[PDB]
Amino acid sequence: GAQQDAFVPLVRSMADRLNTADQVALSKWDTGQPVYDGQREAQVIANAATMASEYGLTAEDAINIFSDQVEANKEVQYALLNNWRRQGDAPATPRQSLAGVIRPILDKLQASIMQNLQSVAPLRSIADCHALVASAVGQVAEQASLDVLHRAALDRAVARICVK
Amino acid sequence: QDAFVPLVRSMADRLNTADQVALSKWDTGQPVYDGQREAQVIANAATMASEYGLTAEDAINIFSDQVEANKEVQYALLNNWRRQGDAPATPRQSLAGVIRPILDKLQASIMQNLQSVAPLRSIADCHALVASAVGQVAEQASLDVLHRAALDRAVARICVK
Repeated sequence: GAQQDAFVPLVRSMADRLNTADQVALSKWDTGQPVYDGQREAQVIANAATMASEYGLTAEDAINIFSDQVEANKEVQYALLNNWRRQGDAPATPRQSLAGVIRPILDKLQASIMQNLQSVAPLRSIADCHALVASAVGQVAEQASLDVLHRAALDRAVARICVK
Repeated sequence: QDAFVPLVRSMADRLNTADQVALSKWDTGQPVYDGQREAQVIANAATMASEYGLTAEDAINIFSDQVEANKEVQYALLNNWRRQGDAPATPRQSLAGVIRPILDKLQASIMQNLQSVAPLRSIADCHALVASAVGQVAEQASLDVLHRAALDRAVARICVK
């Protein structure tokens, strides 16, 4: 059970990162900006690569992990936007500044995700890694009352925690 | 009379092969992500693009979105099954006999449907029409929340400014 808990702080940090998708979707609903931005996504992933060595990660590992993070985030954004498009309106949740609020959150979580990856480095090649990660996603989704969409995209985000 | 329904239906048909592929990977332990296999699926679409009047870049984007949507379903299914503790007892269709030929035929179906609605992909109401098409197809084909969300991912770049 100690092992079954060991991935929970890492999965929690990815879940916190995933949840910014709700506020980025709102902003893109207001402005009409597209979900995908190739240039910005490439800089996000390259930044991860640059910081990887500070946490004992290889550049390729960080790239895979954060490519997974940005794809899970887009999964949520595309689904929310089309959900709202089908109803004709988006929730009235107050919008948080993308540059002033969401960007610092994503910056802190880049470090916390990498710090957590480093902390759990021993168990990433363990035989039951897939089962443990899947259980951690279950626990975090229960704790955080994530809905089906967000749990599905959390499963996308944790895709390459486990490595052969 | 939502002109994007046929196209979204062919994308849903391709998407729903994820259930069988996920079962195969449960059995074999192969990862969801195969870099060289995915690159070849995308290259195959680039090869066929001009036959349907599509640019290579447009075909690449559309089928990049198809493969990402398929992986989204596979990852969630596999982790659902792990959390449950087993995969469905469904018979597995063979990759060489059934899955790969289906996917090959659906590439052509998707591209033919894209070509037929080319003039509409840039009209102002395209996003709304595609969204309504996704909802219609999901109800008619019994797609749950996971499969509808990934269908929203697949249709991502039908509309082009």
